[PDB]
Parts: sequence; C-alpha cells; structure tokens
Amino acid sequence: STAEPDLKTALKAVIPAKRELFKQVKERSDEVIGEVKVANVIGGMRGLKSMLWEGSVLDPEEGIRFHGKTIKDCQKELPKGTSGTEMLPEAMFWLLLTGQVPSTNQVRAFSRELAEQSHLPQHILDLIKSFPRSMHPMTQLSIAVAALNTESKFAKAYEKGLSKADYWEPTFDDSISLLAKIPRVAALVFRPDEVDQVGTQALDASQDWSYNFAELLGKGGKENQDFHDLLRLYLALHGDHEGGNVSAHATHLVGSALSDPFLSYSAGLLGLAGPLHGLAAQEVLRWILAMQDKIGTKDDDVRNYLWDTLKSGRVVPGYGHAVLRKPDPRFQALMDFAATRPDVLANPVFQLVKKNSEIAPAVLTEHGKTKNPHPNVDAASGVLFYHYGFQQPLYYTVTFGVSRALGPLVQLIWDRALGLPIERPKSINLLGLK
Amino acid sequence: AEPDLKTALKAVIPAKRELFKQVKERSDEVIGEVKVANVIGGMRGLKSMLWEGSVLDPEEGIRFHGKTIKDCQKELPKGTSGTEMLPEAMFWLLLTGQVPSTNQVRAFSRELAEQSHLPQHILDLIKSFPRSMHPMTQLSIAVAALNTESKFAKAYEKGLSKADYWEPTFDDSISLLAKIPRVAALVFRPDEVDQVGTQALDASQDWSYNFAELLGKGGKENQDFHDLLRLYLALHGDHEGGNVSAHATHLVGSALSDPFLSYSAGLLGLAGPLHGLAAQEVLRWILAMQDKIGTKFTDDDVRNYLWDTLKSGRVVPGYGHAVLRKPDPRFQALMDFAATRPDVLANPVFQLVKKNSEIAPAVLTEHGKTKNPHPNVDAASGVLFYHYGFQQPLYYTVTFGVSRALGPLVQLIWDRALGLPIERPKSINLLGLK
Repeated sequence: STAEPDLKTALKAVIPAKRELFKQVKERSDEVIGEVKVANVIGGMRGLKSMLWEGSVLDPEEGIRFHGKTIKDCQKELPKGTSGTEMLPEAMFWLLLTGQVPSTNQVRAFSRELAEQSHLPQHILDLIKSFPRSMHPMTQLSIAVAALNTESKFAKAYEKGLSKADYWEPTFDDSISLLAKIPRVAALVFRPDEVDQVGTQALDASQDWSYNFAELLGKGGKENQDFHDLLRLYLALHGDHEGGNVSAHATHLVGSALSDPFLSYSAGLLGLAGPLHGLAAQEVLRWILAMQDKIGTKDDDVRNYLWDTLKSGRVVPGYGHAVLRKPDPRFQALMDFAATRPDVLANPVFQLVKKNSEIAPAVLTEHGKTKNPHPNVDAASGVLFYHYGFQQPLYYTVTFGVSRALGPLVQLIWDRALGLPIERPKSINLLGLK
Repeated sequence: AEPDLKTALKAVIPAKRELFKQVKERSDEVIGEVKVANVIGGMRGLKSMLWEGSVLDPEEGIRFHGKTIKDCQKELPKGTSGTEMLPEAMFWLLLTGQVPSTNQVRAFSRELAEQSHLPQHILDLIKSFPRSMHPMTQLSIAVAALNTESKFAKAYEKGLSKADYWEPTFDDSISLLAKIPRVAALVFRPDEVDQVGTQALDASQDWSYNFAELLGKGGKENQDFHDLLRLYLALHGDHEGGNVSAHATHLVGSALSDPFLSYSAGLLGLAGPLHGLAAQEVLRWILAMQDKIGTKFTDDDVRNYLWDTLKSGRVVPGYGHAVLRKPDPRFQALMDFAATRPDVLANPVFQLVKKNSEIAPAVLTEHGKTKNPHPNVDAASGVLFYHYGFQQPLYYTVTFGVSRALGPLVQLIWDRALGLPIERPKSINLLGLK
C-alpha cells in the first residue's frame, strides 16, 4: 500500500520543471520568431504567434492535442466514470494542468472535492431569480459566474499582501471552486422555476462532475446513463482549443490584470456568447432543422440543397477550418459515440447530419469558396443534445460554457505560477499605417 | 441645417472605408519583428491592433484625431454654465473626427437624458447584491444585464447584412452611454435603489451634471464639482487600444457580442488591480505623506520624504511612463482646473500634490530607476475628488468605468462599420519556443 497525491500536490511537483524551462526560454528573449505585417494588424492578429498557451497545441494533421496526446489517446488512457465508456472531464482537467494522466483513485478524490464545493451563497440564488425570461442564457451564465467573485480567495489574498511566487495557490483554489460551482449555475439557467430546490440540492459525492451536472439538469439516475456518457465526452472535448479563440484569450487577458478566476472566466463567457464563437452549435441545429423541413424525409437528395445554399451566398454551418486538413478529431469522437447507440443512429435528424457530412465536403471542395471544408465538432454536438431531449438551441452554448472553464482556468493557474505580466499590445490607427 | 450624431457618422464612413481599402493594398508590408520577449511578455511592444480615436504622441501625450488636450479644452463645447469641456463633445470628436457645434452637443445631451431609464429587472438585480460585493463587480454585472435591451443582439438574430452592423451597434452604444451613469450611481448608493433608479432627470442638462445629481451632488451649490466631473470624464474616455479595458471590449466585441456584453468585459479588466487602482494608490500615498510631513512643509521636507521612500525600495505612485517624455497633458488639465478655484488651491492635500509634481521628477531622475518620471493623470484625480467630498477611494474605479465607456464604444462602432474580423492570434507553448 502506498499514498497517492491530490491535484494541488501533483501540480506542485511539476511546477519547478516548468520554471526551469521558462528560464531557458527567457535566455532566448532576443531571438526573432516572425514578422508583424499590416495584414496582421487589420486582420485581428491572424497568424500572429504572440501568446503563450501550455495545455493544447493544434497539430495540422492530427488536430488538437493535449500535452502531445490526441483525442483518441485521451479516450483510451483517461479514467472513466463508475458507469460508462467515456472519458471524464475532471481527468482532462488533471491532464491539462499537470501534463500527466491521473490514476482512477486520484480522479475519484478530485470528483468528490468538486461535489462537496458546489454550493452557492444565498445571494447568487437571489440574483438568478431576478433575471427575466427574455434574458439570453449566456448573459445569465456570465453574470452569475462574475457574481461568485464574492467567494474569491485570490481577490482577498492579493489585497492583504501576497508573494508573487505564491499567486498560483489562491488562483488554483478559486479555479477548483469555480469548476465545482459552474454546473449548478448552468442548471439554474436551464431551470428558472426550480431555483430554490436545484440551488441547494445536495450532490452524490461518490459520482463524477458530469453525472452531477446531469442530475441537476433533471436527467439523473441509471435511466439516463447514455446522456451521461455524451455529457462527459462533450465536456472533455470542448475544454481546450489553444489560446487564440476568444473565450480563452479573453480569460487570459482579463486575468493578466490580476482579476480573479471568477471575473476572468466571466469575460471568457462574454466572448463565448458571441455569434462568431460560441453560437455555432445552435446555428447548425437551426440549419439542419430548416433543411429537414424543406426536404421532409426523402445521398443525391442533399446535394441539391447544399448547392442551392452556396449559390445564394449563405454558408454551410459546421464546416471548415483555416489550418486543419482532416476532419476535426472531436467531430469524429462524437460520431464514434453515436455509432454504438442504436437509438441515436435511428433518429432522422442525426441521419441527416450524417448524410450531409459524407456529401458536403465533396460539394464544398468543387465549389471552392472554403478551404478545408470538413465537418468540425459543431456539426454534431447540437443534434446529439437534441436527441436526448435538449430541444431549445438557446441553451447549447451554456453547456459549452461549462466545458470551456477547463482549459482557460488551467492556463490562468500557469500564468500566475510563471509570473506572466499584463497583456499590453500596441495600437495604431489606419493613418499611421501609411 | 446641422446633422445629428448618427448622420454625422454616416457622412464620414465612406472615406474611412476607402482608407481601409488602401491600407489593405499594403497588407504584405512588414512593420515589425516578433521576438520571444513579445510572446512571454504579454505582447509588449507588438504593434498588432487597430484603434482609430486616439494615438499617443511621445512628446505631446494622448491625442484625439490629431488634437492635444489643450486643443480640446479650447475647441470643444462646454456646458451651458461652466468652464470645462463636455464628455458628450469628446465622444462626438472621437466618433466623427470632427468638432461638434454647441447646438449639436445640446441635442446629443438631450438624447442621452431621454434614454437613461433602466428596466425594473436591473433594479431588482442590483438589490440582490450583498454589501460585501466589490463595486466594480456590481458595475460589470449590471452593464452585462442591459444586454436585454440590445438592438444588435435582436437584429443579428433576425437577419442583418454585414454593411449595416454599425447602425444597431451605434444605437446600443448611445443607450449604454445614457444608462451607465445611473447604474454607477446605484453602485454608490445601495440604500436608495428605488428612488435613484427611477428619478427623472433634467433633459436640458449635460451627461456629467445628471451623473452628479444621481450621486447626490446636484444643484447650484455643487457647480465646481460638476466641472471637475465633466473634465474627469472627458479626459479618461480614451487612451489607445492596448490597455485592458479597451482591448477586452474590442476582443469580445469582435465575436459580435453586443456593446453591453463587450463593455462588461472591459469593466472586468478594469476591476483588475494592475489596471484600475492607480488613483486610489496615489491618494493613499499622498495622505500618508501628509501625515508624516504635515501642512507647513518646505521643499527640503518633500525632497527628503521622496528620497526616504526610494531608498527603502518603494515606488512613487503616479509617476513615470515607458514612452511619454513630458508630463501627461491630462494631468496638466486637472491642474489648470484647480488654478481657477481658490478653495482647491488652499487645500493642503492638493498643495502637496502640486509640490510633489515640481520636485519628484528631479529626484526620480537622480535616483535613476524610474524612466520618464513625470506625473500622469492619476497623481491629481484622487485628491480632486477627495477635496469635493468623495472620500471613499474604493469607488474611484467606478467613475473611471463610466468615463471609459466613451472610447471603446467608439472603436466598436468603427470595428463594425469597417467589417473587421474576429480577434484570433496564434498561441504557442514553451516547448515550441526552444
């Protein structure tokens, strides 16, 4: 018999190595690694290698990787739930933060902490009851998450006097706290009539984070285990996708001024509430339902509708990437999940998604407007939730919000451990570029 | 006859689009190097974003479409009574590039007064905040919650051409601007939410005057405070894009989140101790100095305290810049305001600010650690508010929040008129930098 370390202790063990690596990179401070062009200034920094992000790197052949591991490696190696086939988001968080795969026992102890720390102050429940029905769900989520800054250990510690070398410890604490609480907050956004019951309902401390999220959404018990596996997979896959995306970047940006994790990830959610970032899954579902509606329920069928769409100036949602040359491995992971659930395979709406994925890439290639027109993860995610009875697309981004806490919180902990300074680029006006 | 603000903006849009198109012809032109230092130093020195309204001149300080603070003091419309320039006039300049007439500003002021009421749900939201909640958190949340009233969110959902994105963005920007003073006043006055929240404003008075009225400093007896508030709000409106509140607003806004969600994100950055605490820090330090050296100090007494400060390792707040070689002209504008008010001149605390501004630069130059050691605007601003009876420094960032709506909202309107894309830099990990 031997002792197994908790998440904080595992993080502490890999901190010195990262600091040694950081110090070596600093010796190369003057080394040139690229050029700033006018294109980069007016194209929202596109292709400008200008920020640090430890947890995930996009490989152009294999897609997103987490400390060098593919989605397929993660599905195989990361710990599962006490029931189910899919990898756990808490395990993904552990991997993102430490660079190492946790044992099963380590993940269970982490899950338990997350269940025990999930309760909300009374003032947050009052805040949520104040929201009108017309308020966008993503707005409700961003606000409620910011409001949890009342519970921030970092805010309080920084005010009192705190060593720069130790800024990470309170940041970690708040990150775990945020993580514990956010599923509950999301469930209250889904269920505005049940705030008092859902807001205080005790969780089963022996179950995983995704299971408990499902329970607070009204989908608990063994009868909903298929949904539990979807939710686990979905949450793990959307946790991190580099630093350049707006929710990750905004979190890093705001956090670099030493706003605590609650205020920082709030800012990330505000970016995620943007139609060009987080509402892609909702847009795809809408477009698939509109397509089913026009063709009813009739391989060659789909092609006419696609061509009709492109020749009218509209885009096919859920298709394309600027760098990835193959289908998004996260998309593939959602279809592998579908492949073993016969009932999802029999849903007409998923059948329509699947046919379109086998036909649209050829069609979009021949049309030539969009480079790398392969399905991305947003093609599939909406339909899967729709199958399990989440039929209001407005809330899809809320689920992405929960998931997307994982990666940016990890980077925030590392930003503070490494002592990274405030993000301060230099602006210029158009006249100044002549 | 004279145009309204929207029509004045419309007239200058095509010229900017023509200029943008010329800058695009030069897209391949190199304008800098990316070094490892830039990646790990949060993009410092990396000329990588567009910002139309303000450019920092290293000799003359911040300039607004080529105009110095002194040009603005001379040329911009004042209030119906009062010596200081109006923030509404500054907004007009920032947005159009042109100085409005007096009649144009009065019509703009009236629109801002007419649009200042809040939905009941925002008042309910604010009553839910506990007393312990940081005032900047309250402000960010309340601003986000106004996204219920966003014309852009609604218009984008319904179908809206890219060429017209600016019109609803403008509308929401004016709406946010109208409402934010009231929101800030509710943050200052949590006991008076019902009365302050619905109190009718004088539609013939300027924006700053109405802010002062809702803060409890209305009437003829507070005219001098009114002039300070006008000046303060106008001067802090815009200071390039690289600062965290401006940048976060642009960032989130580039995903097409509306101005309410975007400026909320800016406020979350502003709530960061590395961004919004400078005025508070200076006031505390000036009061500590007065406590040590008294009211009847000599030049040697001031010089001695500064030396004692620097030889103990501490920094003098409000002094120094990386680029600007003269005193901040915004600082000078606050001292020009003081120069005509005999009572401010007689306050020992202001006398200490003024003396320190004449002595500390010499002292900091000789000490050698601080680069360009001239006063910036934060040297003066706190003491001025403290003179007029704003003695709660925790709320000075809220006032900065109100002011700092002006510039970032202007940029957002231009971002949408020009069709600028989403902000998406490229990240790399430390191992990728070796």
